[PDB]
Amino acid sequence: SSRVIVHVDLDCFYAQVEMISNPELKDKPLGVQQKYLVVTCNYEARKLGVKKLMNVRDAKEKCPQLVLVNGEDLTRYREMSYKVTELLEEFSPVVERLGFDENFVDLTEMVEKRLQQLQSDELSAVTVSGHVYNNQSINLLDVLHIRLLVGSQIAAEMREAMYNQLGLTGCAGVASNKLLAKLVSGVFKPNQQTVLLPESCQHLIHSLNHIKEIPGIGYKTAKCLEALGINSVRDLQTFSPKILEKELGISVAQRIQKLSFGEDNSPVILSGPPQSFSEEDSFKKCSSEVEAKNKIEELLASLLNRVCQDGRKPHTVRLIIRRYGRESRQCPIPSHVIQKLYDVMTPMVDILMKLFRNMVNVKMPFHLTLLSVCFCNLK
DNA sequence: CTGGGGTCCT
DNA sequence: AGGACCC
Ligand SMILES: Nc1ccn([C@H]2C[C@H](O)[C@@H](COP(=O)(O)NP(=O)(O)OP(=O)(O)O)O2)c(=O)n1
Ligand SMILES: [Mn+2]
Ligand SMILES: [Mn+2]
Repeated sequence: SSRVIVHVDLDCFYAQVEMISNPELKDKPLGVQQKYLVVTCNYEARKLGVKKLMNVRDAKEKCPQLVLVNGEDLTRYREMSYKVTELLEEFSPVVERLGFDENFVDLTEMVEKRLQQLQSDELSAVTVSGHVYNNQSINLLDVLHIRLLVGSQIAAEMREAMYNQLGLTGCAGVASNKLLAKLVSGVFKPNQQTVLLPESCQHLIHSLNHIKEIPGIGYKTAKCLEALGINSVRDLQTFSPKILEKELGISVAQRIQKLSFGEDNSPVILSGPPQSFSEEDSFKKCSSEVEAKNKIEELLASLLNRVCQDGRKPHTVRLIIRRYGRESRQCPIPSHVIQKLYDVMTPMVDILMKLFRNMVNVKMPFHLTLLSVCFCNLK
């Protein structure tokens, strides 16, 4: 049976968070910077040619009057992200997160209830909320069109509630599966919404100019396909199943070829509480071991506060480094430390330092470009 | 001048 | 422990 799925992506998420805190940034072009990367920027900046994930120098060069704010601490962004997720969970309990600013909600049950409440007179009165992709004509006698229109109404209610209770704006897309909702949400940006009626699905899927634009096909998979003369959605649709499996494996091939047709049987999973907490630090150089112990101390402090806040306990710790391509060592967290979660710091530092020395030899000079710590295996 | 996070699979 | 993917 056919579902109704909604996808929500927040507008310039980090930048919008910053503009809420410091309204003086509301009308100036704003970029959010982590080290040498303008990770996002408000739409004023995008008018002047700034783009997401530009270099700082490319951003200032394409817009010298750009105002930069540091986004290396994701605390406020994370808080807001979960405020949005909890808000959406009021509508339907089952909400799936995709990173910090995107959410999927399966509206099927809700839509059915709303239709059950309706009589025959108002069925003619049902109207779309927001955009209809490709200006496709609505057939009120088509039940799928009716249900998707109801989904557009619920989506507008969600966006409005996000603005009224969280001051956040974003785009939504309503479709029959997660792939099509996520693809259709970004058609009209920012702070708009689009519904995709079934007849336009193929159109939407062929509007893409390369397969990498499909969620599920990343850099590596895209490269492997590029090497096979596959450059369009149709090249992947029309490629031979057997050859594709032989090159990419069975599961990957079948799934991504199903995606090239706009098909997504995957359900909306409940994300719930985080499966892991982590902190990262990048830098130009780290070669003094006591420097590394200081960085790990710093990461550990914040991680400890966050773990304390959740009220859940991690049963595993990891340490990740990058050498001047990424490597990690993990180990379980001793039970008495877990219970104490007391100067839990010093034992944690000792453990993570033993892992560090397992990874890298202090006797030989070394050059590390990233130190990250992860508390996972939460219970 | 290539961040700082996350998920699940193998 | 690493690898693929997502933002
Ligand atoms: N590679 C990435 C992608 C996103 N992000 C963060 C910064 C973004 O503000 C936030 C949301 O990512 P995004 O939706 O891809 N772009 P953003 O929401 O900023 O603007 P829109 O174009 O979506 O309106 O995740 C990141 O830190 N590193
Ligand atoms: Mn966004
Ligand atoms: Mn996003």
